Amino acid sequence: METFAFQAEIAQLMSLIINTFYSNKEIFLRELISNSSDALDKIRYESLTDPSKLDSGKELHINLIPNKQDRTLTIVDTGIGMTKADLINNLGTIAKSGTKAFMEALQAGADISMIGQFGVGFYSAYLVAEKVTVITKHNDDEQYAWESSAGGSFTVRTDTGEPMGRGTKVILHLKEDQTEYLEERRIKEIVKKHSQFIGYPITLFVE
Ligand SMILES: Cc1nn(-c2ccc(C(N)=O)c(N[C@H]3CC[C@H](O)CC3)c2)c2cccc(-c3cnc4ccccc4c3)c12
Repeated sequence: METFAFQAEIAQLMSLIINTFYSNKEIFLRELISNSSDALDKIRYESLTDPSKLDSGKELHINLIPNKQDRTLTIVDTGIGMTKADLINNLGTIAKSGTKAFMEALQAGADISMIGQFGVGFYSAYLVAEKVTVITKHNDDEQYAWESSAGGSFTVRTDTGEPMGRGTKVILHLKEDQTEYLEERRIKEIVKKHSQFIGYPITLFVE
């Protein structure tokens, strides 16, 4: 496991999100599903030039998996996935400029729900989660785990869990007062409102 520090302003935004009183927290799910959809778009588009891109798995889907025992909600997709370089460097570059623009907009009166426009919708996870674990497999790299509790640092390690073939799992370790997002009716309500026209099948697992 390697440990990395966030730059000051990303750290500020993550703190803002994880701490703030904002009642409309359900928008986290729309943002993560949008990320999954974007990932699925990218691998599908690549496969149009090179069909072998799908040797690591043909199915293009999104699963939502609640676990009441672990107090986790996991968003699983079979999109393009992320390399080590994505997890440490490339997404850090995107996050830096996106954070800068979002924070400016917030100063000017924009709402937290607008976060996804700035390309940092991922951070909305911290509205409902104390810790976020990202397990990912990209065609060009090994399986990795990225993890952060939004306290100024994140970690990256090779992941020894079940091989995924290709794609991403975003595991939300939910805050104690945010367990409604484990409930079937609640998740279904949110998906219908915010994510009903996503171009990939979304399966809501139950327990
Ligand atoms: C920022 C971020 N987002 N995120 C995410 C999630 C799901 C998917 C998914 N479901 O695939 C996804 N996919 C995209 C990958 C890149 C492709 O170009 C387009 C699809 C993107 C992360 C996942 C893990 C980590 C980070 C992160 C955030 N802050 C940092 C700040 C500094 C340094 C590194 C940082 C890394 C991110």
